[PDB]
Amino acid sequence: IEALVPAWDSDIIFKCLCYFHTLYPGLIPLETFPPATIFNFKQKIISILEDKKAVLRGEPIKGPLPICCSKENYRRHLQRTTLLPVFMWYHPTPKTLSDTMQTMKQLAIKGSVGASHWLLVIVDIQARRLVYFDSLYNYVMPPENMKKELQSFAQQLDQVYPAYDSKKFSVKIAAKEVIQRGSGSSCGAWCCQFLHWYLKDPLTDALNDLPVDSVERHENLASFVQACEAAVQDLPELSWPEA
Repeated sequence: IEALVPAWDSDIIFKCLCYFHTLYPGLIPLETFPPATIFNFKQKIISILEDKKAVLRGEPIKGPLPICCSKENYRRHLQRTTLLPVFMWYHPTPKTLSDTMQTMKQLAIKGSVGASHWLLVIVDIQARRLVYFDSLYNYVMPPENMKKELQSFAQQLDQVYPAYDSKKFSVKIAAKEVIQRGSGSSCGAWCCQFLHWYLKDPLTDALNDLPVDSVERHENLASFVQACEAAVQDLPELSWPEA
């Protein structure tokens, strides 16, 4: 027994992020392919923050550059952005970035999700918070382990992107239990739903207010998915919103 929730791949997630930007201009709609992975999400975030610093200094971008965005529009986004939505594509089997990309490619050809999984890392620059959302709670590793990893990373970000008041990046592991209970392919949608809740209200623990019943929980997510798919219908194709 499973509520019907569409699988959201890199293309639909990106469309949703573009839509979210128009609602919350501080959100930069980072491209979802090639995706962040557990092997390079930290370095990816650092590169983006370094490029924001460069833009704020009126210096050239170092990259990497967006595929669906002009150079100038990307600079406009970096100037403005307060929040990085980093989507990490994960699979238990591959042991390197190269093998992860190969597995993703194979699964895409098959039109299958398999054991693959989307994680969300929110880098809130304005509030200086790192938020890790795993709809499966501990799929990659126990949350206490990810917390330690991200505490180390937070210290690094304090050096890469310092605050004048020397405020330190904080870390939050958002899910306190398995969220995606009884569902096999809803992780992309869950990440976007969590992201939307966070954009509306970064304090309220929306996850705690979910129905205990697995089906009702995912039928609510399906309602959210339906609302999003309608909203992104007419968004320009493979093209960032104009900042």
